Amino acid sequence: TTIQVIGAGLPRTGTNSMKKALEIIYSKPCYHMFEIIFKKQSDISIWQQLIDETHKTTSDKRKIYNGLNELLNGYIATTDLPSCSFYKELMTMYPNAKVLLTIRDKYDWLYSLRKVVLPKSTDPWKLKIEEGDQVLGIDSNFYKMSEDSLKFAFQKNHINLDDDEILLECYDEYNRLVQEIVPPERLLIHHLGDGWESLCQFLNVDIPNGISYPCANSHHQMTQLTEQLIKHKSLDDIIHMFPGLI
Ligand SMILES: Nc1ncnc2c1ncn2[C@@H]1O[C@H](COP(=O)(O)O)[C@@H](OP(=O)(O)O)[C@H]1O
Repeated sequence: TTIQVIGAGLPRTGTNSMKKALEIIYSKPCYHMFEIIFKKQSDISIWQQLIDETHKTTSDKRKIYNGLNELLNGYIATTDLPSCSFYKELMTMYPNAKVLLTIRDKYDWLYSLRKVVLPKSTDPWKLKIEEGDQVLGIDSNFYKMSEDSLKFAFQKNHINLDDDEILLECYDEYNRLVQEIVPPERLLIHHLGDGWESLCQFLNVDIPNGISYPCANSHHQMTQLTEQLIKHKSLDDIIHMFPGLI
């Protein structure tokens, strides 16, 4: 099994739903941030090494190609951070892989990002996220890798992550750049709510009969999850409250 589909869309653009969508179409695993968090946290350090490699004056691109290949082995596809930030490299490694850009209203995206992935440094909620994630064994290593992958995406060394205006403009710039770099035939722009049709057409498959297009990982669902991890201090004790999430 090798990479058939590259997810270039940013966090909070429906990437988990897209992961579950492709897992239905291909009947093979798709990589995602949640793969790291819930199954393979050992991958965090690997991604960090690759991200840090990009910041060198002369980056070892074969080091990155090889590391990407080891991480994504046995996966048919990948979405969300940190793999989205490497969509250029992935396209090179897998010249036949198609590219998906999941996208949405820029204002709804920033709000989602703030609530789940990248709170302002002075937001009390940020402390709650960290507290809840500690139950999962997630700490500063994940947050740094996560933030670093996002800055690599936005191609910024020094950037003020607490400035909403910068984030909003980076978002537009990132999405524009994807469309510019990826040949049209090799790219599908999938807006939230688009469902099965364009995706299945683009991958030359039938629409999966009797199965609804996944709708997972809402920020309301994420807030509840953080709150329940704090309250019960155990994932397994509470997982039955979050079907279809992992
Ligand atoms: N089928 C669908 N239709 C509409 N929105 C969807 C969707 N699937 C996922 N989403 C939204 O996409 C976001 C999750 O993105 P990701 O999986 O990359 O983290 C969430 O946004 P909100 O936080 O606004 O609820 C989630 O609600």
